[PDB]
Amino acid sequence: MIIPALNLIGGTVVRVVRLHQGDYARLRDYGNDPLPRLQDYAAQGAGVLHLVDLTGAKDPAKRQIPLIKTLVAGVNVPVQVGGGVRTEEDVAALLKAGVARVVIASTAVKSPDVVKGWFERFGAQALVLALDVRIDEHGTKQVAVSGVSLEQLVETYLPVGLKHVLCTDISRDGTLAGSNVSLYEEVCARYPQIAFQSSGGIGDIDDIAALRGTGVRGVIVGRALLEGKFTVKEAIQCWQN
Ligand SMILES: NC(=O)c1ncn([C@@H]2O[C@H](COP(=O)(O)O)[C@@H](O)[C@H]2O)c1N/C=N\CC(=O)[C@H](O)[C@H](O)COP(=O)(O)O
Ligand code: NA
Repeated sequence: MIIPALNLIGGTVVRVVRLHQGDYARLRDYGNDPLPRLQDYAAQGAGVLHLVDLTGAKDPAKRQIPLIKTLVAGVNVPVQVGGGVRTEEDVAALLKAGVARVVIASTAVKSPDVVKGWFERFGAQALVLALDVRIDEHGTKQVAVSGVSLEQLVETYLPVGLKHVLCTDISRDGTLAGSNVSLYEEVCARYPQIAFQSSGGIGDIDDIAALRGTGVRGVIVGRALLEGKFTVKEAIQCWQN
């Protein structure tokens, strides 16, 4: 499936650029209109929607639960949400607000003992392991936010039933240069029991086509949709052919 993505800061749909320390900088504001954007995405056939709560990421005390509740209610397609999910209570709050899947990167690589417990409480279908991948000079898929590889972390969670992984090539985020096809070809084949979502870099319709047959189950598209490189409708018809 095609998975359209929005970044949210205090109710605003934003463009950000990832910085060194896991930090980032706000580039563009697209508007204060997340719900109509999501409804248009759904109307065009998007089967899943992706939201990153950057406000909650900075400060979990400020998680945008009331907004998320409204956004989930206002469409009839499942929404997955990430952003500074740190505790079992955070996961529960998001599911209670009507989120279909909770997306977790930082806490999952930092505190595997804790997050394993979440798998056992909520079940594997409720949780998406998000991997912020940096390929180093040696070819290692680094995912720390000492080092941790993609493979090491996937293996960490397979025993508690890991099924969904969002694999972001963070150097590709917002570049419009294409997603990392070879990376997805490799990891999808290595873990055929896992449903990988690709993320970062989609630039034009050819880039969607290029991920067909890689094994990727979901293609996250952010910037290209926001800046009208193509519509959700045509992304879907490319992806489904
Ligand atoms: N500074 C950041 O931007 C950022 N930091 C963490 N995440 C993710 O937040 C989640 C939870 O992280 P954590 O549990 O808080 O550590 C993890 O997945 C982290 O990887 C980010 N992603 C934000 N938007 C991503 C987005 O809108 C589309 O994916 C992107 O525009 C698609 O690429 P494209 O435009 O099409 O090139
Ligand atoms: Na689709």
